[PDB]
Amino acid sequence: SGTFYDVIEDYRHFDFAAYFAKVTDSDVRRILRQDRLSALDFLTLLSPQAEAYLEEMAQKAHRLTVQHFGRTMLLYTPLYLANYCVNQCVYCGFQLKNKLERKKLTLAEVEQEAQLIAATGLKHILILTGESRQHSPVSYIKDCVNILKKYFSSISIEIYPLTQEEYAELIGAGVDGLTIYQEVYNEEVYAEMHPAGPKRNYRFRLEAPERACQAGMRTVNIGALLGLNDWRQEAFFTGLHADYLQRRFPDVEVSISPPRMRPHLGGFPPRVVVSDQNLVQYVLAFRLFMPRSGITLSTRENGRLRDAMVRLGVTKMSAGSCTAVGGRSDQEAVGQFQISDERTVAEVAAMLYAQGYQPVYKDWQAL
Ligand SMILES: C[C@H]1O[C@@H](n2cnc3c(N)ncnc32)[C@H](O)[C@@H]1O
Ligand code: MET
Ligand code: SF4
Repeated sequence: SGTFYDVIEDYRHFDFAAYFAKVTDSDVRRILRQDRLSALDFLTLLSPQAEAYLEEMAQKAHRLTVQHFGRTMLLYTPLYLANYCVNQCVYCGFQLKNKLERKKLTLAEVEQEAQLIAATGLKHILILTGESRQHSPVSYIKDCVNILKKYFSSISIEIYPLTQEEYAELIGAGVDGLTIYQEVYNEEVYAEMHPAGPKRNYRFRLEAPERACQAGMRTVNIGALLGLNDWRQEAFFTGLHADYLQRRFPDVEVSISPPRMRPHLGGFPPRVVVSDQNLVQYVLAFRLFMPRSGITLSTRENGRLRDAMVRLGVTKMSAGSCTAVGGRSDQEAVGQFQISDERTVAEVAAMLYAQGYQPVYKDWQAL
């Protein structure tokens, strides 16, 4: 097909358990000495055996991150514009069958929240909507982007997947970043997590980052939703997808997120448990695989864990977040999921200073 779905097809018969069974401690030590890592060297760093070398991995991953990013940490925050959605994502608080107050911000409410967020010093903003081309079509997001570009120098979207021409229209309006999570790369698990709605189309969402990069998107952020499937395999396909995009679009800045499932309206329990050490090994392994790729850490993680991971390869953190439409002015507003780190921008910035890190607000200052 000429997309990343061809790579997924080539790994449909890959025996991950047989590969891990062949991994030894000498394989891990060799890879820690290498300059460049193949996709399977990355898979070897995700292995149970590699847990014996997490200290050595963190030592090297910290050095690689300082080399390409300096002692900086880019800050951003999400802005939910609307929560209308036709999809039935079992893990999400905005799924169609959930009962909540559906709301879409007027243009004046968007500008007011933009002023509230800009008053904290943030220059990077990420906007989100549900999948509802009737209540939040591309034209609506285009009008919001035009207001937001008065306050923020970098606007990223995390919305429903678009055609290449739709992305090109939003890039022309001032969008410079794309965040889209494949959620789960296993097609069988994906079908169970998405029983109804256009999001059930596995290929259309898998190929969204490419259509965006072809339209000229500057940066793309991807990731599997940790908790939905075998985490090592999902982490591997996130790195493989990141590597595929970076080799295909050498001028695009490719980043990943390792978001873990959180409590949410609906109450769906995650299929597998992902521990804090799993999350650390994932981040460390990916930093060694792609040393120049950004690694975003959201407020799904608690403050103490995010403070530990400042020195572990994370390059972008959210602060002062809110997952509800208008929840910054309404404490009873229902969010997409429950956040963990409730710290403001200022509290996160003051913590970073205390660790010897420079909080930055524009992405070109990370060096
Ligand atoms: C905006 C992103 O938030 C993630 N997301 C959706 N539902 C949840 C949840 N219950 N917990 C944590 N993250 C979630 C999805 O991966 C979605 O893409
Ligand atoms: C608000 S969830 C993220 C945006 C969109 N609904 C998606 O799942 O891709
Ligand atoms: S994850 Fe996105 S598409 Fe799925 S129910 Fe939530 S808002 Fe809708």
